[PDB]
Amino acid sequence: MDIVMTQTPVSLAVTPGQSASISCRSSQSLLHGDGRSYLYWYVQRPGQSPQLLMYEASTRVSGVPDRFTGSGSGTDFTLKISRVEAEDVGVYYCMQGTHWPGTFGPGTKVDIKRTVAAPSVFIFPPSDEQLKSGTASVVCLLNNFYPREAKVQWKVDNALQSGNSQESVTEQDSKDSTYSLSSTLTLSKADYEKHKVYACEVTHQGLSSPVTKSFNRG
Ligand SMILES: [Cl-]
Ligand SMILES: [K+]
Repeated sequence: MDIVMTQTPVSLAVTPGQSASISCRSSQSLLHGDGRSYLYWYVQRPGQSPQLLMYEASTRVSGVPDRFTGSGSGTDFTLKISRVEAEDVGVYYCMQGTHWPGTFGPGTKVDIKRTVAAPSVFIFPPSDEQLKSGTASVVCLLNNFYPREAKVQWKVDNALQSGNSQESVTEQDSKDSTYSLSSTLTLSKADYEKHKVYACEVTHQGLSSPVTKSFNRG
């Protein structure tokens, strides 16, 4: 009947050394016949493979520091990190393996808190060498911003473009705790020459109004 997995809080910004505490709830009980609650924690990180931290609700994966502690049974489980470091930064997920099929929560963003930083926006036309290949990749860059939440909107001749776009954000910088992001609009050479002005529109909490960076192709 597919157990619904809920997670709270939605987001968590923390001071290096301060403790964190993530909770996870299941729509039905995950207690198994052998007395074990089959629910495991893992953290997602950009450009990395997911790291398993806790399993069987309370048992710690070998190699994970003692800062991590698993708690709960039945329908309520909590993960606690006593001294959050920069390497602990990521989006934390709980997943139940008791009932088929497996199900996981929405996740909780955990990163180091810093002051709000508005992104520096730069747009780049495709190279003449790549257009010689028949492909055009327009790139919009968002540099050193916090928090992660940001929206990139591509516009072609002031018309909204949504297709043929890829987004890629870095990990939280271990030093200044900012993020950097790149969005690439990849078009055919023929489609690329059907428009005059290319622009990306960026929305971020630190900006009063959306910032648009444009260019015109020759
Ligand atoms: Cl498990
Ligand atoms: K910046």
